[PDB]
This record gives sequence, C-alpha cells and structure tokens, in this order.
Amino acid sequence: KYVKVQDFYDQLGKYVLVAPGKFSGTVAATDLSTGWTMAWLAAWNYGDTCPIMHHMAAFPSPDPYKEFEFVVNTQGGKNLFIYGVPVTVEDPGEGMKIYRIKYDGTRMNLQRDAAEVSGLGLGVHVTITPEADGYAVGDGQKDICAEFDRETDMVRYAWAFDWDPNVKDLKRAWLDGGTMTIKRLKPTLPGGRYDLQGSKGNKIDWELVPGGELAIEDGKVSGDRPLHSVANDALVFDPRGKWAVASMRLPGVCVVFDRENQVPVAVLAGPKGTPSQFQLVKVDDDTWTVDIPEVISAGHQAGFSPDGQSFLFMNSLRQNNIMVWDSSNHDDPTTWEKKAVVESPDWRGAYPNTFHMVFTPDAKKIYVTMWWPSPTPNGIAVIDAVNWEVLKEVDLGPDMHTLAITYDGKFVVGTLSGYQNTASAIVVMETETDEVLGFLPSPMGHHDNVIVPRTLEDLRISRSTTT
Amino acid sequence: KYVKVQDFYDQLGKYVLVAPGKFSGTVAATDLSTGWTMAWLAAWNYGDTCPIMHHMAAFPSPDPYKEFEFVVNTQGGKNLFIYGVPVTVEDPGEGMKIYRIKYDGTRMNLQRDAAEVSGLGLGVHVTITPEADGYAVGDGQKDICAEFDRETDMVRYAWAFDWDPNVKDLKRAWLDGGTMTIKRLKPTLPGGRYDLQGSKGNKIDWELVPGGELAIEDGKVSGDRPLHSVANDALVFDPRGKWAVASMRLPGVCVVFDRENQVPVAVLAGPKGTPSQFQLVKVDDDTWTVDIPEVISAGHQAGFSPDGQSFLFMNSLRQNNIMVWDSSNHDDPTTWEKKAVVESPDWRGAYPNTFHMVFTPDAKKIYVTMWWPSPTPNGIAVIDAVNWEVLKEVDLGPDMHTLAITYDGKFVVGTLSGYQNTASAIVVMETETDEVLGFLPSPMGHHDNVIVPRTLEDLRISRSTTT
Ligand SMILES: [Cu+2]
Ligand SMILES: [Cu+2]
Ligand SMILES: [Cu+2]
Ligand SMILES: [Cu+2]
Ligand SMILES: [Cu+2]
Ligand SMILES: [Cu+2]
Ligand SMILES: [Cu+2]
Ligand SMILES: [Cu+2]
Ligand SMILES: [Cu+2]
Ligand SMILES: [Cu+2]
Ligand SMILES: [Cu+2]
Ligand SMILES: [Cu+2]
Repeated sequence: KYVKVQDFYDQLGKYVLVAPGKFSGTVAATDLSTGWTMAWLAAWNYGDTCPIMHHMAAFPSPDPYKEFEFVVNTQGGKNLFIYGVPVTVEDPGEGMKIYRIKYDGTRMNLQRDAAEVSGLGLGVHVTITPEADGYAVGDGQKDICAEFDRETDMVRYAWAFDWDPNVKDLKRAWLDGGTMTIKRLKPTLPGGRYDLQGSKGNKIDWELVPGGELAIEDGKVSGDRPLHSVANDALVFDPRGKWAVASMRLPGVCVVFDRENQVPVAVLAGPKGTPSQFQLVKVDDDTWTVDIPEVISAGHQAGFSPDGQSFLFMNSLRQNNIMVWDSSNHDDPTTWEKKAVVESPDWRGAYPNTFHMVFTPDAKKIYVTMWWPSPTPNGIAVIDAVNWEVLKEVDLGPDMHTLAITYDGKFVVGTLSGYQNTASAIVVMETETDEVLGFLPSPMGHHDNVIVPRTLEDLRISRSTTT
Repeated sequence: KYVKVQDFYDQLGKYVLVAPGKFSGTVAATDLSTGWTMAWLAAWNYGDTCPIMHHMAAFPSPDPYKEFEFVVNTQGGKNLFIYGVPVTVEDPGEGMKIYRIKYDGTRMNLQRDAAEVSGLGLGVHVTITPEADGYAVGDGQKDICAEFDRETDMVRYAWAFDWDPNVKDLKRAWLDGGTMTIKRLKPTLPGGRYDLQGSKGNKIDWELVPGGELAIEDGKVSGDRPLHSVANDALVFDPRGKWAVASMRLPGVCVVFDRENQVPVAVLAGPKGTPSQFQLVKVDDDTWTVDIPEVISAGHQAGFSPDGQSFLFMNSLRQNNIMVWDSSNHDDPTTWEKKAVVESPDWRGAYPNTFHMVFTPDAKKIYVTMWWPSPTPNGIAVIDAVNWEVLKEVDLGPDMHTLAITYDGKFVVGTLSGYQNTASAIVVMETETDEVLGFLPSPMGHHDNVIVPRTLEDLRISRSTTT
C-alpha cells in the first residue's frame, strides 16, 4: 500500500553527495543509498564570523563511507549584502578562507585553514589536481589563482592577472578591448608565505554574482581598482595532466598554464566570431601580456571533457552559448582550435546563461545548468557532446548551480539554491532517458556539489576538469 | 524502470515540516508534498553570535504555503562547549533569544526578538497556547517559564522556581528531598520589562543535556546556584484551555497552573512509588511551596492527550517509564490521579530514556522516542494509549529527538540529530501498520520539529499539548 523512500535510494548506488551552503554557513555529506545526512559542519562553531561557504572539491577515497577529505573555501566582507537577505552585520569577517575538512566515517573534522598556512586567501572555484596530490583555487575579487600541495597546503605556483583597458571608462573598459598582464606571484613573508589573506589584494569589494558580470561597467561594483578587474573564476585541470586552464570572466578568455614549468602557454578567445586564440607575449621571466582588440562577451563556466579531447568555455549575457575547442593535441595547446559552438533558438534573452556542467564517463553527453534571475524557472540542458547539439531542456526551479554525476554515469545530482532566501533542493535525473526523478530537501544555498570519487578516473567527471 | 521520489511525497499530503538546527545555526521549512526546502534562515546573518537554535512551535495558518508564523529560541554561552564539537569561539553570545519569524510564501522574515521586547530571555521548550493567541517558553538554567501574548510579545505571567535541598551536598540535594518554591516573577524596568535577557538569571552556566540530568549531582555543572536548580523544561497546555503544566526535571514534578487567575493549583509527583500529587502550600499571594520527601527519579518530557483526558510525565535514568494521570476532571486538577505506568523490562538500565511524544488525533496511539547516548541505536516505541502498553519498538539511528504527525494522523515525522557531530535525518513512519518508510536528508542538530497546523484542533497534536 505505502511507498518506501528507501526504494528510491536503493537504485542510486553507494554514492556520497557533499555540498556547501553559501549563506547557511554549513557543509554536509549525504548518503544517496539511505537519505541520511552522514555529517555536517557549521563554520560559526570554529569562530568564523562570515562563513559564506562557497566552492568545494573532494579528493578520491578507496571507501568514502570510511573516510574522505575535501576542501571548502569562504567569501566575506560585502559579499554578505548582495543576495536578497536583509543581513545586519555591517562589518563582516573578510572570508577568503580555504578550509581542509576530513570526514572520518563518523564526523567532519576541521583540519586547518590553508589560507593561514600558505598566506594566500582565495574565495571562488576549488578543484582537485588529476593526480589527487593537490588542489587549486581562483578568485575574482583579487584576480589570483594558485595550485596548492595536498600534504603541506603550500602554494606550488600562483598567478595574478591585471586588465589595462584601451578606454579608461568602466562602460567601455572591456568592450573597447585592452591588454591582460599575467604575473608570477612569489611569497613575501618568512617560511615561503604570501601576505594575501582575507581582503588583501581585492580590486572589487564583492564578487560579480551569477549573471551579474556587467554591473561593474555601470559603476555598481565598488572597489580600489575595478578598471583593472578580469574576474578570474577557476583553474580547471586537463585530465591527461600537464595543463591547467584559468578562466577570466570579464575579458572573455581562458589562459592555459604549464603546471610543471610554471609558465602560461596559450590564451583561448571565448566569444563566437573571435579567432581560436589571442597571441601570448613574454615580457620577462615573470610577466606575459595578451592584447584583446575588443571583448565581444563575458564568459564564466569552463571545463575539459573526461578524455581531454574537448575544452569548453560558456559565453554569458552578450552571447549565451558553449564555445568548444579541439584540445586533442596534448603536446601543444597553441594548436587548440575552435571546433563547435552549442547554441539554441530557446537561448534568446540576456538569460538564460549556459552555466555549470558535468559529462557522462564516455564523454558522449553533457548536462549544463541554465540560470535565470528570480522568478523564471532554472533547469538542465541535456547536450549531445558528439554533434554538440541540445537534445532536451527541463524546467526545475529557482537558482540552479552545479551538477555532479554518479561515477557509473547513471544519475545526475544537481543543486537549486533559492538565491539564498527561497526554495532549495537536490535534484536527481537518470541519464538513460533523461527523466527528472525528483527532489531531496537541502536547506542550503549551494554554489557547488560533488559526489565523492573513489579513483583518479572518477575525478575526470568531478570538480577537477570542470566547474 | 526508474523509481521517482515524487511518488513517495505524493502519499504524504500537503504538509509543511519546520525544524531548528541546534549547532547548525539554521531553521528550515520542508514541503513534504515535493521534497523541496521551501525556505531556510541562518541566524548568523542577523548578528547572532551564538545561534544554537533550540525549540520552536508554529501558529496555525489556513494555508501554510501562503504564510505561517513561528517562534524559535536560542541557547548560548557555555552551551557551545558541551557537545562533541571542538568549538573555538572566544566570546560567544549569551543566547536565550526568542525569535519571531514569518514565512511569507517565498522566504522566512525575522520579525523581532521577543526577549528584547519583553526583557525575558528563555532557552528551552516553546509551545503555542491552545487559542493560538500566545506562546510559552521554559528554561532549565534560570528555572523560569512564562506565557507571552502573540500580538505584543509581552509576558502575561512568569513563574520562577527554586530548590531548598534537605542535604546541602550536590550528590544528595535531590535524592534526600527538599522544598520547591513557586514564585510569581514581576518586571523591574520601565514599560513592564524584565531584566532577564541572555545569561541574566542563570543558576547553572549550561543546560542539562539529553540523558545528562545526573551530571549536576557529580559537580560536573558549573554555576552560581546549582544546589537551588530544578531544571524547568516546558510549559505545556491543556487542549481544553484554563491549565498550563510546568515540568521540573530535577525534583521529578509537574506544576499545574491556572493561566487566567495566575496561581499554581496542583503538583503532580512523577516517580512510581510517590502519591498522585504533593501538597501545594500557599505562603502569600505571590509564593507557594511544595515539600518532596525524596526525589526517587528525575523526569523530562511531558504532555496532554489531544482530548485532555490523560496527562503524561516521562521518568528518566533512575526510572525509565511514562507516568499517566487521569486529567478527565477539567474543573479541578487537585483530583488528577495516577491511572497507568508504561513500563518495559528493556527500560531497566539507565538508558533508554522515554523521550518526546506525539498522539494520533483520536488519542488511541502515542509514538515515543527512545534516547541513548552513542553508539546504541535510538528509535520509536509505538504505544497503545487506551491500555497503556508498548506494541512495538523500532531502531532508527543516533540521537532521536521530537516527533510530529500529519494532522490526518497518517504519518509520524521524526528527527535524528547526530549528537551535533554525526548522522542526522528526518524519518517517516506510516501509522496504519507502523512501518518505517525511510529517511530524508537533514543537515541539522534538531531538538524540535513541527508540521504547520491549519486549525486549533490540529494544535492538540502539535507543539502545544506536548514536548
Ligand atoms: Cu562560484
Ligand atoms: Cu586605474
Ligand atoms: Cu564560476
Ligand atoms: Cu602530452
Ligand atoms: Cu553556481
Ligand atoms: Cu558562487
Ligand atoms: Cu530541549
Ligand atoms: Cu546555596
Ligand atoms: Cu525537554
Ligand atoms: Cu472545565
Ligand atoms: Cu529532544
Ligand atoms: Cu535540547
């Protein structure tokens, strides 16, 4: 007579979902085989006075139910004021913490703040290296990305990015083009430490919010140096090793870095109607520039296919599409050429934006969230990643963020986050016939989620290769 | 082929679950008809520096999906240090806030702190009056309970309780008996306000935790006046009106109050081996005493059946049972006589404790949580509330707290809370054949939960009549 929710979980397999909660100040692991929260952690318990829990990634574990480690970062200061919540803390903590947490099979344990260890505080995307020997973080207020060692939490390399606009007016600073500088960042304090915790290095006093990139042109984003912003977002990894790609939202480019030799090698041009690449110019052993005649569109989410054959960059607002490069030539990224653009006649307005992504293990399909401001339903576009065409779009609810996939490829698990004030949930979609199976409660404002990987192979479709 | 979790929710009906998160610092409403979190609120966003979100109760709403109001309180100070979390907060807030929150069909809105309005801060059970015209709060650190007006958030009446032990040694202070004073508590500040916000009035510097009543005897609970503690817990309401009952954990008694005439009328004696009642002695128009020769056992949870015919008090630790009075005589509580004791040969050790409860609408069954410290599975006892016998016990998981019931009587919805550091969930049990249907994720340390009532009749099986 009665339906058991246990029958629903039985089909999903033995997979652990982990997500941060943005304004909730919390992070939580969920057993998809039972519906239990396995453990949660509230950063306010550790004296965090602005625990905006932002991005996260989990290292592979041979058995996540026995133990797994993850990295979750924070934002602070005026980031607290930019969602609909009538917050009262006029002078919050500066955030940019990089927390190391271990689930030990019973509880979450706060290990340390890697920003205190390294001296480098960064507040946007967190990714695991394909070797699971380290992690990377980007930041779009200070325009810095870095790869960190997993054992020591020390910086392996850090890059700072700067914009020199052709026209010194916020309305024209990106549209009329300019020169981006790529600068090696070296430690300045004893013990190989940086002096870049909290708000140190901020060019703008809050993040460019989802869909909000062009507010900076209209003078709506306060800061020391907004004319010089590029809004770095992430450093994603080629699953084949060697390369990391830094995404720059405002100039609409991605920079390909040699991880081992610690140099940039290529600049990918995001907008449809631009060449495959812009020319990287070496100035000195620590300094490169790239000239961009005009920025046709901002961009945001970025990722590799799990076989490394495709590199994707999402153009936003001025164009809404997925730009696709042929990255098949692992030896030389300067050869990576545009091969496709995913477009839809249904992507008509400034919104929706092509947003977060996850590939199937075989790289034949990609799931991409479609983001709108309140109250238009957000949802998932199902994309044929062989012919680069939209198969299907499904309406789900408010403020959709990240997608993960069970490592058998069977279920996509996504987050909806209520713009930090309304309805939020986990969504489950089966990948065989792309039906939405329904929602699980999730009282959190997640801008990220992962399924805990078991193998290095699993990482190729987790928070390593894509945002 | 694939199971849709929407099929599970379809059977539950149009019911709204609400729960506070204790150490999570959050509160959340869940749509049981879809699995969505409807809205959540993080008290740190409103300058709360110790948001231990403790107890809560919701007022009836003709349509909870359009709007509902609820009350949720907080605990603070050294309460932060008594769970397994290795907390690091140098200057925790004092808590004892009484938040008024309104869900407006989109978001939760913080209305005000009733403790600031009234001047009276209380941190344990919150209950709605059976008229839905007010609410009550108890506190076991200050030993005060009060009924508040819904419109003004001002105190209607407040009672302070004090213990005078026969033996001035914490080991013997309750076992060897004493005299409890019941004192009318009057305001001291302009506008009829109390001076009892935050830690003001604390006799002990932290709560007696679930199953932890004994710690005070062993000198393990610091405070100004622990020898004078009674650990008031709740003020529950007779669904027929007129009477409110204050539960006292340490002396093992409940005090019946005349709400309108603002006087105590009866003292119910909890332990098996005590009479139905102890003698209430009037000292003056503001002061009553009751002599207790020996406290045989502490007690905790308390409640009326929905028809008001039965009153229940749970004896804990020294005895684990449910003491049941015949409360059928609404005109004169001094006539209420013991009529049953729910006992089990399995309840003969210190644990499990008979814990929180919910009745079926027809009062024929009661569901009672059975609490153990880690790692013994906690669960639900299903009780025949006509013959007062245990029908069934089911093992569920760690740290079980409250139960609510859908107002059609079909589904019991309970919370498990991981001792603030491990596994947590919502559990759903169908009441027809008492099968556990399974769990929903809940990344929260809930010591409470409600289903939003629609009618005054619904309140009879919500957070009004019982804890
Ligand atoms: Cu982000
Ligand atoms: Cu300038
Ligand atoms: Cu991003
Ligand atoms: Cu190669
Ligand atoms: Cu997102
Ligand atoms: Cu974000
Ligand atoms: Cu309680
Ligand atoms: Cu004394
Ligand atoms: Cu209680
Ligand atoms: Cu009567
Ligand atoms: Cu409880
Ligand atoms: Cu409690």
